[PDB]
Formats: sequence, C-alpha cells, structure tokens
Amino acid sequence: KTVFHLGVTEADLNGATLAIIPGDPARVQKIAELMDNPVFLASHREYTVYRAELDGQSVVVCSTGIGGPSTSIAVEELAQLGVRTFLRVGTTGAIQPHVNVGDMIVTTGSVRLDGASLHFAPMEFPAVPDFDVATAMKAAAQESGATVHMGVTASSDTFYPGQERYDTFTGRVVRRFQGSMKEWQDMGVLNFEMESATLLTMCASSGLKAGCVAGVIINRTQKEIPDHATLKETEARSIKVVVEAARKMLK
Amino acid sequence: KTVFHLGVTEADLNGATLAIIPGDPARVQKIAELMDNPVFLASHREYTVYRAELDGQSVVVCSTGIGGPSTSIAVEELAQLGVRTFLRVGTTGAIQPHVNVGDMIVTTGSVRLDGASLHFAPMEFPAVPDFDVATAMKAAAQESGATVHMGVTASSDTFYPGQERYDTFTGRVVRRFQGSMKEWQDMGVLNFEMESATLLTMCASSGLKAGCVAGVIINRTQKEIPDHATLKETEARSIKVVVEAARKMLK
Amino acid sequence: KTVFHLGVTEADLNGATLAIIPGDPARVQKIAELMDNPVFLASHREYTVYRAELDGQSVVVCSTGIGGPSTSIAVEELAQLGVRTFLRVGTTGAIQPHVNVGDMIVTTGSVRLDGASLHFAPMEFPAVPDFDVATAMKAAAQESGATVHMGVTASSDTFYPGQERYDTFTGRVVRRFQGSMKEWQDMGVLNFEMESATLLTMCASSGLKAGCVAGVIINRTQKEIPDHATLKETEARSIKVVVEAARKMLK
Amino acid sequence: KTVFHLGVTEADLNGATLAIIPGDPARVQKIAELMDNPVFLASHREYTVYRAELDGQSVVVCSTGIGGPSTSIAVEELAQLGVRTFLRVGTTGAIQPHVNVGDMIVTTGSVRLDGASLHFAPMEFPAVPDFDVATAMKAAAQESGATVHMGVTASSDTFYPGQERYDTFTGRVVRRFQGSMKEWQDMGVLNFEMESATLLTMCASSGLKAGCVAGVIINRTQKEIPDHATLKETEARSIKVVVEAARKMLK
Amino acid sequence: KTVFHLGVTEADLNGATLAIIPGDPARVQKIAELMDNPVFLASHREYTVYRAELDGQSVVVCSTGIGGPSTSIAVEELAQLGVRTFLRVGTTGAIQPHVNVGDMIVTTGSVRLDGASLHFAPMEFPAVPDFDVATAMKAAAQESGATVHMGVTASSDTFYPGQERYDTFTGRVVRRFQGSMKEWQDMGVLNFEMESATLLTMCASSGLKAGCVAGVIINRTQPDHATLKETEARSIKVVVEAARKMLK
Amino acid sequence: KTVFHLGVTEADLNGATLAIIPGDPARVQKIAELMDNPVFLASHREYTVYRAELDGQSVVVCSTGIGGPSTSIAVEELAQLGVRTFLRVGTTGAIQPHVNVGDMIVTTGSVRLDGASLHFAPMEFPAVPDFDVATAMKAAAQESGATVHMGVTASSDTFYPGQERYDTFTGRVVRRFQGSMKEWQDMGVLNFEMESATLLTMCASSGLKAGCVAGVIINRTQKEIPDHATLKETEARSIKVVVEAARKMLK
Ligand SMILES: O=c1ccn([C@@H]2O[C@H](CO)[C@@H](O)[C@H]2O)c(=O)[nH]1
Ligand SMILES: O=c1ccn([C@@H]2O[C@H](CO)[C@@H](O)[C@H]2O)c(=O)[nH]1
Ligand SMILES: O=c1ccn([C@@H]2O[C@H](CO)[C@@H](O)[C@H]2O)c(=O)[nH]1
Ligand SMILES: O=c1ccn([C@@H]2O[C@H](CO)[C@@H](O)[C@H]2O)c(=O)[nH]1
Ligand SMILES: O=c1ccn([C@@H]2O[C@H](CO)[C@@H](O)[C@H]2O)c(=O)[nH]1
Ligand SMILES: O=c1ccn([C@@H]2O[C@H](CO)[C@@H](O)[C@H]2O)c(=O)[nH]1
Ligand SMILES: [Cl-]
Ligand SMILES: [Cl-]
Ligand SMILES: [Cl-]
Ligand SMILES: [Cl-]
Ligand SMILES: [Cl-]
Ligand SMILES: [Cl-]
Ligand SMILES: [Mg+2]
Ligand SMILES: [Mg+2]
Ligand SMILES: [Mg+2]
Ligand SMILES: [Mg+2]
Ligand SMILES: [Mg+2]
Ligand SMILES: [Mg+2]
Ligand SMILES: [Mg+2]
Ligand code: NA
Ligand code: NA
Ligand code: NA
Repeated sequence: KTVFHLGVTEADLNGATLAIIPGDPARVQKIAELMDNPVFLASHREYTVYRAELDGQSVVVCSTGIGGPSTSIAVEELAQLGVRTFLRVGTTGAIQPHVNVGDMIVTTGSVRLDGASLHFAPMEFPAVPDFDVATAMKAAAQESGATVHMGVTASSDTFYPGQERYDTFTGRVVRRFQGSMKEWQDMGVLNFEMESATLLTMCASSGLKAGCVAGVIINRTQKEIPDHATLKETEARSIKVVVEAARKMLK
Repeated sequence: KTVFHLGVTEADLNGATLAIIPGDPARVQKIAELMDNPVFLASHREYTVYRAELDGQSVVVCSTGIGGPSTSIAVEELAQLGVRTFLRVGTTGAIQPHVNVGDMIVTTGSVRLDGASLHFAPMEFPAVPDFDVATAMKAAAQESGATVHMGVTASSDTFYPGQERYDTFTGRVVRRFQGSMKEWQDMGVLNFEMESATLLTMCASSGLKAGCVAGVIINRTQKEIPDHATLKETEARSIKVVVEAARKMLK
Repeated sequence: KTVFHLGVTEADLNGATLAIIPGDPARVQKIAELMDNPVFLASHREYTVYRAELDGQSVVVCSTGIGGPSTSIAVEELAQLGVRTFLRVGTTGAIQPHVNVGDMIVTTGSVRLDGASLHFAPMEFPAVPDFDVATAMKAAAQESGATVHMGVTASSDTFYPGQERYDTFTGRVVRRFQGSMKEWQDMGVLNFEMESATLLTMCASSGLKAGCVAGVIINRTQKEIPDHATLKETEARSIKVVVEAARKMLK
Repeated sequence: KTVFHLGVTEADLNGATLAIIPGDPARVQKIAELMDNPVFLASHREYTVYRAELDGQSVVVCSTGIGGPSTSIAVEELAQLGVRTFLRVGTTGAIQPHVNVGDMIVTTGSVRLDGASLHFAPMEFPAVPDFDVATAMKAAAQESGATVHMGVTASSDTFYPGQERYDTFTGRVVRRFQGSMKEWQDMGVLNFEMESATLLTMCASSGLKAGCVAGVIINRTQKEIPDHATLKETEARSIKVVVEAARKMLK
Repeated sequence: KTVFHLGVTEADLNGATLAIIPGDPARVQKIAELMDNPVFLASHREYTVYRAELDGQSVVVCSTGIGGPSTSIAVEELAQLGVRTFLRVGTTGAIQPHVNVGDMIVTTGSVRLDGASLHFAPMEFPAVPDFDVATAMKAAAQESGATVHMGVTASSDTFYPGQERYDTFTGRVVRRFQGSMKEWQDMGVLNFEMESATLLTMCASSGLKAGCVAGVIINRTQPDHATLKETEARSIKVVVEAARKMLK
Repeated sequence: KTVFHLGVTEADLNGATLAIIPGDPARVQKIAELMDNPVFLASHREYTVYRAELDGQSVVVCSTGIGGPSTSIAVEELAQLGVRTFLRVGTTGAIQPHVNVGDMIVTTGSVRLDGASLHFAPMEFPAVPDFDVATAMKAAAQESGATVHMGVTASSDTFYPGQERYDTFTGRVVRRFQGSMKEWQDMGVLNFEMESATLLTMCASSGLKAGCVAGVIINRTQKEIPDHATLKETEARSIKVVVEAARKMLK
C-alpha cells in the first residue's frame, strides 16, 4: 500500500500518471510550486515527493538521488503506483566546445557507463528515450528561448574517474576510462551526467515513457567559471522547461 | 579519386550531401525514379548507385547489401565523397502482435546484435538515429497514409539464429539467442532487421546523420501469410515515405 | 578547498581520518549522538555530514545515499579532506534461511553486481574489506551481544531485479539475474545490499581502509518487502556496533 | 521450396553437394565457366547462382556478398538444399611484409573480428576450416605453381576501422582496433578479409565442411587502397586454384 | 643460461628444436625410450625432462603437468632454449557416441575454455595447430594402425565442472557450464582435455609450431587397464612417428 | 572410494578434514615431517600425498602443481574424501618496494587473472579466503616473528606475460597485460602467484574453507639478488607458519 522507500500510497498521487524526477531533493518543491496546488507528500532518504496540478491533471514530483541505483527504486515504486511517464530534469557537464553553460541538452540516447541499466537489459539494448517525451522536451526547450542541443549523453556511475577527472585523491583513472573523455568528444557526445542510462534503459525495456533534459552547469572544455546568477537562472529555466514538457505529454 | 568499392567520384554525385540507402540493389532505380533526372552511376558487387534531383538538390541512392559489413563500406565511401545524411529504407519482421504487414516502423534505437557497430564504438554507445531524420521519417510516413510505429529495433547479423528461427538446416539456436525473441517482445522491441545497429552506431559516432524506416513484410506472431500484392504495395509505400523524408531533410 | 557535493572543508573535520558512512541521511545524527560533542556540518542532496569525538579523536559521520554512484562521491570527497578509513553501516536482506532479522553481517568480500566498482578496478579485482576493519567489526558485533555472521555479500545496483525480486511493476527479471538468488544461496553468499561492492573495490584499490557491517532487516526465504516493525531496533543495534568498531580502529 | 533469398530449388542444383562461394557476384560466372556445362540459375540481391559440372558431378557456385551476415544466409539456404561442402575464394590484404600481391593464402583459423560467428558459437569456439578442405586448397594452390601461405587470417566485419585503415572520412579508429594491425602482425597473422570467421565458425559448429583461399590484392605494410592493375590476374589465379580444390573434394 | 623452472641449459638439449610434451611426468621416459640414446636431464615439480635422438637429431621430451598454466611455463622455457616445434601427446574424454576408447584424436582447433590462452591472445584468436604438425600427426596415426579422428576439442581449465561432471562434492556446475557438454556435442566437438587451448594459442601467436594428439581413455556417452595401457602405448608410438615426419 | 587422480581412499586419510596444499610436490614431505607420525600415501603426476598427526588429529599434505587447473582437481578429490579446510603455502613475487624477500604475505583477496575460477563462479564473485583461515594465518605468521603483510594478491595463469615479464622468447606481452604490473602496484596489490584465485573462488563458492600464505622469493622492484641462504630460510619459515595456522584451525 505504502511503497517501501518512497513512503506514499497510490491515493496520495491523486491519479497522476506522469512524474517529474530531478536528482536533487531540494529541487522537488521548486518544481511543484511552478504548478497549481502543490502538496508535500513525503520525504525519506534521497526521496522527496510532492504532487501538484498541471492544466487540471495531477503530476508527481519525486527526486531520484544521484545515480542509477536510487533512480531505479524511485521509478519502480512510482510505476507500481500507476506512473507511466517519467521526465528527468538534471544538471550536466558539457564536453563539446560550444555547448555553453545555461544551454539545455535533450538526450537522444545514452552511453551506458552505469551498472543498473544491465539489471534491465543486456548492454546491446539502446538507452533511448521515448520519442514522444524527447519531442516534447525539445519543443519545450526551444519554445522557452533556450539554446537547445539534441544528442548523445555519456551516463556515468561515477562523478570522478568515469568522467575522466584527475583532480582527485589518487589522481589516477582506471584503464577503462583513460582517454575516454576525448573518445566521447570525438564521437560527438554532448555531455556527462549520472542517471540517464539507467532511467532510459529501464523504462524503454519496461513499457514506461522516459526522457532526460538537463541544464549545462559546467563545460569541461571551458575555463570561464559561471557565476551563481547564471546557475540559478539555468536551474530556473530547466525546471520551467520540464514542466512545459510535462504539459505537452498530458492528454 | 574514385572510391574503391562504389566506383564513383565526388564529381559524379553533383553535390549530393544526402543518400537514400536501401538494402536491395534492385530498389535503387525504383527510388531514383520517384525523383527528377535519375541517372545510373555504377554497379559493383552489391552496390548499385544512382543520382537524382529532389526539389533541385542532388541526392544519391546507393544499396548497402545485407548486413552491417557491406553497409559500413557504402556509408564510409559516400562520406568520403561528401555525403553527410543517410536514410535507410528497409524490410523487416515485426515481433509485436498488432504491428501488421504493410505498416512502417521508424527505429528510435537498435539492439546491437551485430558486429560492425563495435568497429565504431564500444557496446555501451547507443545505436540511435539522428533526431531530425527520425522526425522527418515519422512525418513522411504519417503524411503518406501509412500506419507508423516508433520504437526499438533488434538489429541482427543473421537472418536465422539471431532472429531465433528454428526452421533451419540444424534446427538449433546457440545459447545466446535461445529465448531471445520473447525477451525482446517483453521489452517492447518492435521488429528485426539487419543493418540499423551498424548504420546508426557508425553515423552517430562519426558526425553523420542517419535513420532507418522499414516496411513490415512478415509478422512473426501471425499465422496469416501476406499476399504478393501486399508485399509489392509495402515496398512501394516505403520508398514513397523515404523520398518524402529526404525532402523534409533538404528543407 | 571546499568539496563539490559535501559542502565541507578539511578544517571542518577537525583532523578526522575515520568516517562512519551509513546509506540513510537520517542515520547520521543518530550515529553522531552515540559519540561525544556531535556537531552538524552540512546537508546537501543525500549527504548529511556531522562530526563528533570518540575517545578524544575526531570522527566524521557522512551518509552515502543508496548505491555505488552516490557512495563513490562521498568517499572521494572525504578522502580529499584527509579521511582514510571508512566504516559502512547498512541494512541488508539475508538469503540464507537461518540468518535472522536483527542479526549483523560483516562482509568478507562482495559479489560485484554494481557498475561503479568498474570505474576503479577491472572486474577481476576483489571487492575485499581491509582486514583490520573486518576484524574490528566482528569483535565489536560480538562484544555488543549481537549475533554476527562473516561472509560474502552480493552487492547490487538495484533493489529489485538485481536482487531477483518479482513483486514488481513488470514482474520480470532480465536473463542475467534469472535464478541468481538461488545461485548465490548455493554458493554460500549471506546477503544482498547495495553499496559494498563499490565501496570495497574503490577503497582496496585506492589506499583507503574500508569495511561493511549491516543489520538484517528481512530474510528473503520469507518475503521481499521488509517489515517496518523491526527496523528501528535493528538499526539501533547496528549503529552501536559500528561505533564500537570505530573505537577499535582508533586504537 | 525455393529458398527465401537465393531463389533456387534443390532441383536447380542437379545433385550438387559442394558449393564454391566467392564474395563478388561477378566472379560466379567466371568460376562456372572454368567447369563443364555452366548454367545460370538466378540472381537476387548479392546472390548470383550458377551450376556447373566437374568430373561429371554437379557443383553450385553462389556469391555471398561482403560480410558474415550475407554469407550466413547463403550457407544456410544452400545447406537446406543439400550442400555440405563450402569453398570460399576471396581477395585479401596481406599484413606480413613478404606476402606479396598475387600470392594465395589458405586460412588455417580465423581471428573472429565479426559478429555473425557469435550467432552460431560463443567466442571460445575456434573459427577453423575442415581439415580435408584446407588440405585440398593447399594442394591445389601448390600444384598450380602459385606462391601459397598457410596460416591465421584476421576476419573483420569492416573494411576500414577493423582493418585499422586511417585514410577515411573521420581518420579515427575506435580504441579496440588501435594498434591492432601490428598486434596481428606480431602474432604471425597473415592477412585480413571479411567472411572467413563467420563461414568457418558456422560450418564447423553445424556439420558442414568449409575452407577459405584468397588472393592477395594489397600488402598493408605499403598502403591502404588496393591497386586496380593487379586485381584481374590475381582473381584469375585464385579461381583456377579453388576449382582444383573442389575437384579434390569430390572424390 | 638455466631457465627458472625446468632446470636445464641450452647445451643440455644438444641442439634440439623439437619437443614432445606429455602432461604426465611418468610418460616422459616412456616416450624417450622409443628413441635413441635417451638420457634423463632433470626433474623439478611437474617437469621431467629427457633428451633422445631421432634419425640422428636431438629431441627433447618434457612433461607439462595438468593445465595451461604449467604448460605455458614449459613451452616458454623450452623456447628460450631454442625449441620451436611442440608435439603434445595427451589423454582425453570423447563426447561423441562412436569415438571409442583407444582411438586417437588430432585437434584441428580448440574451444578455449581455459585462462592462459588469454595471456597470449584475445579470445577472438583461433586456438589452432600448425598445419604441418596436424598433417604429420594424422599421417603418423593412420600409419600406426590407429583409428584417428580430426576435429575440434574442448579444452578446459577444470576436469570437473568445465567438463560438466556432476559426480562431485557439490554436485553443482556453475551457470556458464550448465548444458555445455550437450552444446559441444551438438556442435560436433570430439573430446575434452586440459592443455590444447593454451598450447595452441600460445604457439600460434608466438612463432612456434604446435599440435595435440590424444588417446581416448573414456567416452562420456558409453574400460580395462589392458585397454588403458594399450591406449597410452599407441599414443606415444604415434607422437614419435609424427616427430619423425616433422624433422626431415 | 578411490578418486581418479590422487590415488588415495578416504580410509587412507584417517579422518582428516584439513589439508595443507603446497604447489611443489617436493615440499609435501618437508611439511609432513614438521608434524607427528608422517606417512607417505601416494605420488601420481604432480600430486604427492602424505598424512600426519597434529595435536592428535590427522592432517593431509597434498601438492597441487602449478596453476588453477591442477589445484582444482586436488581440492575436489580431497573434498570428496572429506576434507573441508585447505591451507595453501606458496612462493610469490612481491611487487611493492618494501615487501622484502623472506617476508610472508597472507592473501585477503585475489585478482582473478586465471581461468579456473570462472568454472566455479562468474567474475563478479570475490576470490576471498575464509575469514577464520586468514585470521589463523595472520596469527601464525606474526607469532613466528616474521614480517607479515595482509593484502590483495594478483593470481595469474602464467608466470611470464600475466606477470608482465618481458625477458622472454618473444619479448612481447599481449595488450590485456601491457602496463598491468604498474596498474596493480598503484592499486596496492602486494604480489603475484599462480593458484590463489582458483583456490579461493572454488572454496568460497563450494562450502570449503581456504586461505593462502606465501613466502616472498623475489621482489620485482629490487635489483639485489637474494642469497640461496635467504631463500632456504624463507621456505622453512613458510612451512612452520602454515603448520601453526593448521593447529589454529583444529577446534
Ligand atoms: O559535470 C557534471 C555535472 C553534473 N552532473 C550531474 O550532477 C549530479 C552530481 O553532481 C549527478 O546526478 C549528475 O547527473 C554530472 O554528472 N557531471
Ligand atoms: O523478418 C525479417 C524480414 C526482413 N529483414 C531484412 O531483410 C534482409 C534480409 O532478408 C535484411 O537486409 C534485413 O534488414 C529481416 O532481417 N527480417
Ligand atoms: O533486502 C534488502 C535490504 C536492504 N538493502 C539496503 O537498503 C538500501 C535500500 O533499501 C540500500 O542502501 C541497501 O544497501 C538492500 O539492498 N536489500
Ligand atoms: O585488404 C583487403 C582486401 C580484400 N578484402 C576482401 O574483399 C572484400 C572487400 O574488398 C571483402 O569481401 C573481403 O573479404 C578485405 O577485407 N581486405
Ligand atoms: O575425460 C578426460 C580424460 C582425460 N583428460 C586429460 O587428462 C588430464 C587430467 O586427467 C588432463 O591433462 C587432460 O588433458 C581430460 O581432461 N578429460
Ligand atoms: O614471481 C613469482 C614467484 C613465485 N610464483 C609461484 O611459484 C610457482 C611458479 O614459479 C607458482 O605456483 C606461483 O604461485 C609466482 O607466480 N611468481
Ligand atoms: Cl519511442
Ligand atoms: Cl540527434
Ligand atoms: Cl587488508
Ligand atoms: Cl576437421
Ligand atoms: Cl599453419
Ligand atoms: Cl568468511
Ligand atoms: Mg586510448
Ligand atoms: Mg532464458
Ligand atoms: Mg539458471
Ligand atoms: Mg567439422
Ligand atoms: Mg542451456
Ligand atoms: Mg595503460
Ligand atoms: Mg565460506
Ligand atoms: Na543516491
Ligand atoms: Na552483403
Ligand atoms: Na600443473
């Protein structure tokens, strides 16, 4: 009745079949408050859960935490409660020279640099978004006036070595990931983040519609540091975009 | 100056940057004749090459042969000659009950059951189309009156065991592929074909735009045998759709 | 230096070189209050950070969130701030019939059913604890009156299919994990949890000492969803154990 | 009982249990005309099929197209019609410095750089010819006065990156294949082609007799694109050799 | 000068470039005694080393022990001492119903169910013999009266689960190997043994000529000491005649 | 009641449930003579078998030969005859600069660079010793006054390329093992040997207790050659340690 990790019931969802799923629990209330009649439902672990109304339809907002494992729990438990459509809104590091801080990226497929995707489909299976969700995300992002890029996202189980960061305690990156950022750059991959491979593989193989849109908070090829103002704005724009994409998915 | 397998030069293409790539050499002239001023350029091995004009712009039509290996040669040599966009038009076997003979399927991602895709990117990389191509294919299919489905395609290096056919000389399927059709069915995969994993992986990792649309010529769950009239009309519909998708990509 | 996710500086840690790392942010304060002079340091995302004093030495308490990815961030950032010893205290499902709810399990090695361990060492590398940490954990468990088991732990990037749970939205488990619980049971594996493979592999390959002790909240011989009744008592026992193990590691 | 792709019946084969299988459809008629009573049977896609008589016995000649996938279809469909012995005659690039254009290479085993072989046997299985076929090819080649080499062949699903060619559109080779040509050279591998791994693994695991003889059209210690001038004479030599090898296999 | 494990020098081999390599140290002297002037050179661990002369050419006989790891040490150290051709003579279990106890099997390729082969070449590389050795082994086997089969051999790092034996302490076989004997049977594999994948992969990727001939001592679908001892005697007569064919 | 390779019966073992398993047949008699009433039982292939009495309890001493394959046979056949605890005493090459010739290493986990471990458990499974055995080995080693190290061992199916030795016939190491010694050094791995991965994986997945202690006979980072004197003392100390560890394992 009450799902084990999220701490909500189906009735708590007031009929919602669509969820917006940010990684950060603090983003949940901010998203819900862009909609009508936001209601705090539960907070346990990394899972903060709200409901709100969008054009008269109930929508759930639930954080995932960082990484495929905590994401897979949230998606599973929301699906048990009747949710069928999942819109991730994230932050991301761009790896292409002119994909700038404050731009939006809508993932068309993910490099599966994760482990949880393999718990739903073998590696051969594409970590692909639902076409309708990706279409809605692209439309919402473009209509907002943001600069939007569609393309492949490298989705890593780590922030540090799997994104080929060397400014770390050991200063070492395992053989598998040595040279990997340049490899992805040369293959036209746009960005790194940490949940899309699990989310897209799990949903595409389980009868659930999913997509990922993320605001660029750092460009690994740029040396200029964004300010708080640009970042706040990037975060605000990303949540307005994902709510508009949700509007486009409702029926 | 003339590429080794296709036997054409850049000048022969008259400025074409877009190619339509059927599997079957006999389909090339049929596609070219839906366009203006079709001219035969070359035929070597499985590669029949025509040029034509679509809304005043040059377009190449070039067969790939069956399979990723022969496809990879055609795409590479056309890219050497300035082609940047590749629209595959194919035939396919549907594996879902209500995806009927005569319908069109636009691949949104491929299960990489091939070998050539791994010569361009490791297995983790998604075999996904260019989003604009997939969008153009869906619109062109709808506008032609076809019944169209968007979704995941299983792309196999074999027609027989990799599509879990038992009606064969040995009657056996290696362990890897035992139960695989039901596995993909339960994961929502729509169809089997034999070139999309290579094509989409090669192009998405190499700066080229690609997509795949295919006419359903058999449904592996249905007992009814489709007519000859049905299969001819399916091929004719698929080529009308791919040419209209090309038109959408050119402006 | 202020680390990117934890939001603390090295000076904030008051010279601590040992951290206690529960999964659940709410367990952090409870652990800190078994020690002297607990002080809240920061809370961001799934990371709640306290410090305290044990026998006159500073100790950090920091949550990891669920899964290898969020654990890998906490461990990395704490190691950047001088932490060298990491004691995970967790919850776990037993897969051997005579391990009871409320028992403690100290992992002697993990089955790497995760992805983040591969971002530190190839699969051949053993997910093994530091021997002193495992020894201290066993002694602390015995001395606290707990029933303790030493053995191999299956460490999964999912709660659901990677632990072969079938009471789920789809009711399916991917091929890889079909039969896996009985496989591990027959191999003598004691339990499932979700962070030890990442933690132990990253620490054993990076010059950091780690171990994992977890309280049994469910026996998978009975059911899949843990009972809420016993959670508080089991958690209270496990945190008494881990603080006493920390005491043993401080000398 | 016309097979799906080849367009021939068992009666068309006139009792043939041996097939000569070149890659290039244009080579089929040339091979058949070295025998008695050549008869054209069909041409569909990359499959041109002739029958002829050798020492009074029927032989079938059928092209495979480039790559494992199209080869696998031809072998299966021929086996359905009673063919049990398959002699591939190919073209190849030598990787050893003193294996010269115009030499013949008889494969004793293939490096499985393909995908279709895995649709018949897991990677551990050897891509090995039938001993009688290899013995016949060596004898035919030596008796003809050709310069012949026996050894391992690297059999690739691509012409370009899997043969470590760099004079391409991207100029890049994926990590897996970087340094691979020198690796095979140092291991004594003789040559690159594109069908033997599939053909030999499929046949050796399916009760069929197969081998591969190929004429060297380029030496890769020199250059990447084969010279046109020497193609005709090398091919003429190779097909004389394969017809004699077929004579030896008959009785 | 003196290799690390075998305990012999290059001069001890008297110019030999061919070695006969049985698995069992007790078989070494038996092989050397089919040749001229057999002399014991060393015994350390599983490595018993003799030299003899065949048609006036020095030949070395050296056991490998069971498994790829010990085999790889012997081959490497013999190669350091100038050996270039390696003839394995083994025992084997047949898995095809009419490959009988006492028959000889000459491996044309091995299923690599081992680990040491991967220390010389990636899994894609074929574990295949040198063609001249396989040809010499077939001719020697035929010319000695044996019933000989040419074909694929499954070469396992274990005697028990990797050959899908269930008559064991746990009675279990790991998932990877469940159904595997029937899989190989259906693929036409002739036999199981424990060294050919390592030996053939190592040699084919290192400029060394190698082959494997083995006497069938058990059929997994279907014997006496007299049968079993006759089988070993036939196998070593075959391998020595194959060496003669390789020398001149 | 007579196993296939070891040539002993259960009655020959006189009730022993514990075996000391050196690699070298010549070491067996030396170990047995440290105990009471040593009795030679059999010698076949690399398997020399003795029994003796330790504190009035029968113990078996049985060599394994070099490598996981011959080890796996010895362990299996001894387990069939009632042995449940296996103490390996080995020689080893240290790879860390201050792990000196004559030191003792007790393995806490093995890098599985072998093949036979995969015949008992998939690669994800940890090659870890029984905790009681590792505890007894550490105690026996430290009480002897030796310099003892606990840590990870790289366990290789080869002495030469898998330990990244270049002073060889070819002077080459396959790509997999290029750079591998430095990789393990930087990961804190203490040493190379050739049986622990198979032994520990087999036993930990089969209900048998196992551990490995080894005397350092070479340090891959030191140029000084140890004396014959130092090596003989090292062997003598290693066998006294393993016998004392055995004493500790008997109730
Ligand atoms: O360079 C970056 C920036 C952001 N993230 C996202 O931010 C979180 C952690 O910083 C994760 O959920 C991840 O998706 C990255 O992975 N990499
Ligand atoms: O069930 C079917 C029908 C068609 N095809 C397509 O038809 C060709 C072979 O029949 C290939 O190019 C492939 O893409 C299939 O793979 N499977
Ligand atoms: O059956 C169980 C019980 C608990 N956990 C632990 O509890 C959290 C999720 O419930 C994770 O951090 C995990 O380590 C499991 O994985 N499985
Ligand atoms: O360097 C060369 C020369 C020839 N081929 C063969 O020729 C065709 C492609 O040119 C394929 O069928 C392949 O087997 C190669 O792969 N590589
Ligand atoms: O069924 C059998 C019979 C014999 N051997 C051989 O005999 C030794 C072990 O019994 C090994 O060297 C191996 O090659 C087997 O592997 N399996
Ligand atoms: O550098 C060394 C020293 C010793 N050994 C051990 O000695 C035997 C071979 O020399 C094997 O059993 C192995 O465990 C090594 O592997 N490497
Ligand atoms: Cl879709
Ligand atoms: Cl795109
Ligand atoms: Cl340790
Ligand atoms: Cl054969
Ligand atoms: Cl050869
Ligand atoms: Cl244990
Ligand atoms: Mg690189
Ligand atoms: Mg199944
Ligand atoms: Mg099973
Ligand atoms: Mg055969
Ligand atoms: Mg099976
Ligand atoms: Mg390196
Ligand atoms: Mg155990
Ligand atoms: Na998390
Ligand atoms: Na083809
Ligand atoms: Na051995």
